[PDB]
Amino acid sequence: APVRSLNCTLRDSQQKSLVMSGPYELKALHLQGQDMEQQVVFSMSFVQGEESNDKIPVALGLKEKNLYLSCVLKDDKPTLQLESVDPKNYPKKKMEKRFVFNKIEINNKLEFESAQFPNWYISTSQAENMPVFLGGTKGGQDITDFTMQFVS
Ligand SMILES: Cn1ccc(C(=O)NC[C@@H]2CCCO2)n1
Repeated sequence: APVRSLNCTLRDSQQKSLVMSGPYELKALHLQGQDMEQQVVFSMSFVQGEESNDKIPVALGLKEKNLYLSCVLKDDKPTLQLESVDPKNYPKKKMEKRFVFNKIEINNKLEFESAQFPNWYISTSQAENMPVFLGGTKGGQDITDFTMQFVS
């Protein structure tokens, strides 16, 4: 039938929120109070792909926008971008692989592994107001763990 989706926000494990600074830019910063209205709301779709008890394939679109997180090669490294799509055709159950993330439950948080690029994860920096990016380890100094808030 039709792909199922949920509206949500994400916070990294240092409790930074995500905000849209540009058509193709997401940043992470500490936020509280009225300024939380600035956070990005995602539509998380539950898409086709390999699934296990703790690992579920999803796509992450911006709520009511034809923009999705996707993973592509840039300068011979997996990179994260926002990509526009035809709004008549998305979301769909069979999302192209570059749009798919394995949502992994680990230690009461979530990680988002690229389905296209194994062991590359949606990441944030510890510094304030830096771009979200794809980080090719869950060990060192990038933040790869998140919590989800489910939104009306
Ligand atoms: C205009 N600008 C400067 C830096 C960036 C950037 O890194 N964009 C990518 C991130 C990953 C997902 C969307 O934003 N864009």
